[PDB]
Amino acid sequence: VDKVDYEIDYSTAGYSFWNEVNEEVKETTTIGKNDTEGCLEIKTSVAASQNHFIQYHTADNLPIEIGKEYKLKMMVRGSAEGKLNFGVGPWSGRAEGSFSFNTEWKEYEFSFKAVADGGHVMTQSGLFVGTIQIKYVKITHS
Ligand SMILES: O[C@@H]1[C@@H](O)[C@H](O[C@@H]2CO[C@@H](O[C@@H]3CO[C@@H](O)[C@H](O)[C@H]3O)[C@H](O)[C@H]2O)OC[C@H]1O
Repeated sequence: VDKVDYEIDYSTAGYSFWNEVNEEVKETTTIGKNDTEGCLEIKTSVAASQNHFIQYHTADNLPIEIGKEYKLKMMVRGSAEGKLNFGVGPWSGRAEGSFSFNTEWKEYEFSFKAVADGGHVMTQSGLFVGTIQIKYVKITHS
């Protein structure tokens, strides 16, 4: 069993986490809740010049300890095929990876050793044009 250390479930939760849309793409980007689908939604009509120019925490206050093994689980879809970059950890340093999403609601998992104590799920998608939807984020261990 993947025992759940942490969950944020956007099926019901609102969104209050840190996010930063670079001024380059401020007019054409939105980050917030879609209360009909029941998900976090990141919508873009213009690609940014850098992927980190649309960056947002999808989870925070994580109960992770340096050197322990976990999984990050995220349920994601998009309006077209694309890539979500992430890191799990504090601002000093993270365990990094990416998910390649499609138009179906699917769960993605990333196994990692924590590189630090605590932190957040930094998520970046500035190069993606369209709609990204995120249903939940979990941290688990075996
Ligand atoms: O991918 C990298 C980006 O994530 C990075 O963005 C900056 C990251 O630091 C942010 O500032 C933090 C704000 O919260 C405080 O508590 C922290 O101490 C600050 O460091 C800043 O707002 C982001 O622009 O830019 C570099 C990219 O490689």
